[PDB]
Amino acid sequence: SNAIRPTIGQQMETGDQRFGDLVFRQLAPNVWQHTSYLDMPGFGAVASNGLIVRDGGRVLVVDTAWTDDQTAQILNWIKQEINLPVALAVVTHAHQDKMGGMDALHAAGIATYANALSNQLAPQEGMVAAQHSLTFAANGWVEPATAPNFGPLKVFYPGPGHTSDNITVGIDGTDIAFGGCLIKDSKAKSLGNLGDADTEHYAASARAFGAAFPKASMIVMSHSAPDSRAAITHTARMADKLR
Ligand SMILES: CC1(C)S[C@H]([C@H](NC(=O)[C@H](N)c2ccccc2)C(=O)O)N[C@H]1C(=O)O
Ligand SMILES: [Zn+2]
Ligand SMILES: [Zn+2]
Repeated sequence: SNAIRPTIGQQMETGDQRFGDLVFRQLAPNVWQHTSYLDMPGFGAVASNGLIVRDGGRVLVVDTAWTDDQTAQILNWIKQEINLPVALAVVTHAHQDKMGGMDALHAAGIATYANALSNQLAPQEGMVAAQHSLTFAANGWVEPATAPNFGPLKVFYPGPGHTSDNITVGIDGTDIAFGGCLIKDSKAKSLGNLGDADTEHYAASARAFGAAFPKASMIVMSHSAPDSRAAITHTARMADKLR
């Protein structure tokens, strides 16, 4: 198959597997990155990344693809490659790159979770809410009763940044943590779309993510390949410029 060469988002490199319209990359024996692409007319493709985690006899998903059809392709890939049921998905804020495929998850009977605030914003953002709401303590950690049977997914709300509702997820038992759209890579020159951002609190929120997962060495994010912790520090330094 031909390589997909997005205008925004990482390129395909060694270890990147094309499946239909999407790309998959194994990050750890039990963790894979899913990548889907939105074609913007006149601009080209924008890649967005999420995660797939095997936890024993079940699979957990972080973020949908941009669309329902792409998200059904993620479920197809899981069926072919892993052949275990998806127990739940957690989506990391109410924008299209992270929640555009909710209906595909629901059609498949998968339990969906998002920040309560994401669910409240979804109908205002042209999204369908997740079926369950996560809530958070004053220090950002998820209230465990709201995240039942999450296995290795450790959900952390770092504060407002890219959006007010953005959440992040550490993968316990690995050195991986997922920043979603809050974190950009260590070579990025921009924080991306700031239209819904909290420019005052962004730098502290980025740093809070790093402090929540202080031994995560592989930082996964929505629009770049997995990076070092310099993604966190560089994002925070860019965000310092917003104040
Ligand atoms: C990659 C993006 C610049 S766009 C994406 C998101 N936007 C969407 O999901 C929009 N529905 C969209 C509109 C036009 C073109 C592409 C995406 C956002 O506003 O954070 N996340 C941004 C980001 O992570 O900075
Ligand atoms: Zn967003
Ligand atoms: Zn994004």
